[PDB]
Parts: sequence; C-alpha cells; structure tokens
Amino acid sequence: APPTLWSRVTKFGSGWGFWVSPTVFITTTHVIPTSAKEFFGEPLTSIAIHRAGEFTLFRFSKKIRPDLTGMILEEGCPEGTVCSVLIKRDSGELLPLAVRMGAIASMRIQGRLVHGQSGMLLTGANAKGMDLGTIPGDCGAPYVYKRANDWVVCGVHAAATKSGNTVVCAVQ
Amino acid sequence: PTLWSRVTKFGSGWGFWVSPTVFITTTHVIPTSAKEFFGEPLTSIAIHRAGEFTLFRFSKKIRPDLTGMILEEGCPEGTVCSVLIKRDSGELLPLAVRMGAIASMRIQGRLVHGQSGMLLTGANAKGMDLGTIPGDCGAPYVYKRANDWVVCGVHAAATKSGNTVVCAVQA
Ligand SMILES: CCc1nnc(N)s1
Repeated sequence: APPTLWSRVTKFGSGWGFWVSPTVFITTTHVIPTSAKEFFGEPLTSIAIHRAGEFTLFRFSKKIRPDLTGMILEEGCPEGTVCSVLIKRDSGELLPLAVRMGAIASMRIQGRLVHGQSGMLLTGANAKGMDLGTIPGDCGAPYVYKRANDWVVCGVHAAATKSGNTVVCAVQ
Repeated sequence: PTLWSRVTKFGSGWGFWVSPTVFITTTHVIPTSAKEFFGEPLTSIAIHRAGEFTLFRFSKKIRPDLTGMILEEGCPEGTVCSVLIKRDSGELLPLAVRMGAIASMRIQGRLVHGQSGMLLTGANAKGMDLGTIPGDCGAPYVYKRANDWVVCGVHAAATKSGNTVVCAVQA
C-alpha cells in the first residue's frame, strides 16, 4: 500500500484512526477515550461528531493534517472485493492483512454485539494469533482497496472472532 | 516471540532460521562469491542442497534467542499454508496458499521442481499486497498443526498472472 495511506494511520485511544482529509478523521467508536475533552489541540466544542454504531467520524474546524489530500470514503465495498487492513505492529512494522469482504452482518463476538461489513482473512487456514491475524489493539485500522487508478477507504476495524478468519469492518 | 523475526534478508531474496544453528533459503538467491555468512567463515558451515532448496548448518549459535522448529518435506494436499513475505518497503505480507502435488512445473518459461500451490486471493488478484514479486524468493511456507508451527519449504517461483506459486522442499 502506498506511503500516503500508512501516513494517515494514527495511534488513537486504545487503537487507531485514519485521516480521510486534512479536516476528517474516522475511527472505531469503542477505542475513543470516554473522558477526553480535547483532540489534536481542538476542544470538543470545535468538532462535529457523526456516529453510526461502531463507526465514528470527526470533522474539525481547522486543517489538522494540511500535508494530506482528501480521498474517497465509500460505505463499505461490493461483495467479493479483496481489501487490505492497514495494521501497525511492534518496531515500525506494517502488516497489510488481506481480507475478502462479504455481507452486512450482526454478530456476538467475545460477548459484545457488533454490526458492520463482514469479511474473511486470506492469511492462513485459521488467523489465530498475532503473526497471521488481528489483536484487540488493532481496532480502528482502515480497510482499503485498489481500483484501476486509485485507492478507496471503506471502513475501520471493529472486531474479530478468536480461532477464526472472520472480521467486522464498521461502515459509514 | 514471533515467526517474523526468523525471516532474514539474504542475497537477492530472504531465508528462515529453523533453529539457532539452521538456516534455509532458495538456492538461486545465494551469493555466488563469499568467504563468510553471518560472521562465520564458510569453512565451518555445512551446506546441503537439493535443487532450489538449500540448508546451512552453522558450528556456533547465530540466533541463540530462538527455539528449534519442525521442518518437513512439504505438506499434505489441501493444507492451507501461509507464505511469510517480508518486503524492503517495510511491509509484512502473510498470504494463504492451498497446497497441491509435488511436480516439475514450467513457470515463466523455466523448469522448477517443488510443491505447487494456489493463492486464496485468486486469479484476479490485483496489486503488490495480494501476490508475490521476484524479490520474495526464500520466504518460508508454514502452517499450525497440534500446538506447533511446521515449516515445509521456501518460495522458489510464481506465474506472471493467475495464482500459482512453487514451494521448494527438502530431499
Ligand atoms: C530488512 C529490514 C526489514 N525489516 N522488516 C521489513 N519489512 S524490511
């Protein structure tokens, strides 16, 4: 994945989020610190929040990331699309986990109720563990895919089954 | 602990530490002019070659941080292996491979002997992060079996289009 996509992935709360443009930041609702009253030097009064279940979008009053161009945010992706989940790991390592996307789903995972676009990891027989699959600290990482002439972002990482291949992408 | 620390840049490709003293790679990536590897003179290294599979056994512990792993001659048909691709870009790319028969295959016009496989990303796999490139040779094929990771070969070749790969094996 191009370096401009990795540069958008930002350590945030108990996981990650992703800069869509200089003023727009998306993340997984449950990684947001509940006590927080300031983000990137802006008080909550200067920020518009758009939330659908595990999807949260922040719109800032001023350019926070003026080095970036706005890119395309889709509401999920077509059934059968292969995405990469852009996960940052121990020691500046970059782990773009291949995922085939499927249906909109509601599931119970580790006792929590989750809703978004389901997918299956294409990394191994089972993705149990940190070498082939996801860990809790990966939530908020972006789902991206390559088209003929550009890259699209279509959601953020919300949940994964243990001893499985199944993931849930939260979508706008 | 991580399998990824075992994947090491080597020659024109990569190799894999099975144990503190044993290193496996693809024959064609090995430098053809050398007097030492990893600070050890070639005079104290044992080299075992079988076509595109090479194993080095060192006289001293190069990676004393590691435990010894299971090394087998390929795996049963229909096993879904993972090829652990390390990239100079800074990416780690684990890809699922459904394994087939051992054969002599024509790949981009050359004969390659090893275990066939097909990527689950499929034939219309579209980009650097869904398939292999020539610099990836020597990346290990692994799978989990009964509590243990098994290494069953090293990346030797791949088709230009479609989804075929070849794992070089021992013996
Ligand atoms: C050879 C140095 C590297 N470490 N991790 C990578 N992906 S390249």
